[PDB]
Amino acid sequence: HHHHHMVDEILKLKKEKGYIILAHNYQIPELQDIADFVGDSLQLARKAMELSEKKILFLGVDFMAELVKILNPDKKVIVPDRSATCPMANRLTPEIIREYREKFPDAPVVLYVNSTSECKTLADVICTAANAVEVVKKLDSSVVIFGPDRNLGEYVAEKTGKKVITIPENGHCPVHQFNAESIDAVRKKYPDAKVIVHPECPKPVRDKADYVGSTGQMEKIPERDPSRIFVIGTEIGMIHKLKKKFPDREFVPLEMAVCVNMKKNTLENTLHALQTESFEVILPKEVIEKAKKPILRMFELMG
Ligand code: SF4
Ligand SMILES: [Cl-]
Ligand SMILES: [Cl-]
Repeated sequence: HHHHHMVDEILKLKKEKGYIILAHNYQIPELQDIADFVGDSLQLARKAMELSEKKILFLGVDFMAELVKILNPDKKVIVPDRSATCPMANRLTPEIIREYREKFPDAPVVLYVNSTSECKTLADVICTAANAVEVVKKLDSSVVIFGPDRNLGEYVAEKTGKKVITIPENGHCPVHQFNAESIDAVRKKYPDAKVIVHPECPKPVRDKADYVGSTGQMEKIPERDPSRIFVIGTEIGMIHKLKKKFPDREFVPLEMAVCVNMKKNTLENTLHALQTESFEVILPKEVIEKAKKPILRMFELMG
């Protein structure tokens, strides 16, 4: 097959040129399979910090590769599609952050890791879907500014009991807007299945689910839940990751959900990336120094 030629050439070039391939959980299965590591954005960035290699091929979207770069400034990070981006992250702007800082100067700015690097330079702390509840609990203030996802922010408020001011207006991920009627229909079909949905899902979806977790948390649930069948309310790429990790279980998509920007990465342009060793992720040194502060603040709170 043309794919078998591509995979062979990819593995050949990545060994010859000293590249470690890091793929996000939402990449196509063919790219997850040729990666050295598959995980969420913070997992991949922290994994890179342990590598002796100085070259990384990242398969995801731009804020994730930049996150790798921020925590690994001396490594060459390349991406195969430089336009792979996150529309939810791009809806939050420096102007909106400063507008709300001025309206509420006592409320720390908590920025979901899903954010532009420029916005990260303006945050008081960064958080992931997994650690957002704990990060906000540990902050002194009972009021926080949170962005750029309103559903994760409102979930944090439910769990912490703190006041969470979300920016921008209607900040959301289109991939996770499942219908709660899909949970009703799937519990009829699989009455003993466990339903796991992302915290980015709307509240009626989260409230009808057995678990609410990020992708990193979804793949630890079968370690403590013996259920044969799990229904997954996140992007379709996680089904492949889950089935590969727990082949003795069945994983059913709540609905078919595809992030188009995640699907911009293919075998073809991944091969092109290794052939040309482009496109390198470059940030201004000042952006790296500034964005590190809210990231280090998150490590300190979590540890
Ligand atoms: S799945 Fe949603 S949050 Fe993730 S990159 Fe795509 S649009 Fe952004
Ligand atoms: Cl982990
Ligand atoms: Cl480095």
